[PDB]
Amino acid sequence: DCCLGYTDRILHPKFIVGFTRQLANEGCDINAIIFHTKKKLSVCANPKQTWVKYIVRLLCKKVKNM
Amino acid sequence: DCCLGYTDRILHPKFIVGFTRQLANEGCDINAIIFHTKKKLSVCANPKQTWVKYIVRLLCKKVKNM
Repeated sequence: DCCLGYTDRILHPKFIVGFTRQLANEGCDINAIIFHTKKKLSVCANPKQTWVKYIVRLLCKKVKNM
Repeated sequence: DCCLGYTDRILHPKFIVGFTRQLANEGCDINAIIFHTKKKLSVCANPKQTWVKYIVRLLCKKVKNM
C-alpha cells in the first residue's frame, strides 16, 4: 500500500531499525520515507522535514561502519 | 525472526527499495542488513560486504535528494 500522508510526531531513532523510500510514480501518488520500527509498525514520514533526513543519515552512517 | 545467515544470491539494486538493520545485541546472534523489495520480499545480507554497503549508499543518496 502507499503512504497517503505523514506522521505528525518525531519518532525517536532508538525505536527505528530501517526505512523504505516511496516515490511518486505509477505506484503511489506521493513521495514518502517509511520508517520501520522495532515493534514492526511502519511510519510514513515527510521527506522534507529535517528530523526525517537526520534519522536517515544516522541509519546510513551506522551501516557504513558495520 | 532473526537472519541466521546471509544470502549468496545476486542483490539487484533495481528491485531494492529499503533496508532494515539487525544488530547482534538486540536479541539475534548476528548482525545483518535486511533488504526490502518492491514485491515486499526481504533478504538477509552480510553488512560487511562492499556490494551491500553500496546498495545502502544508493538508497541513502536517493533519500538525501528527495
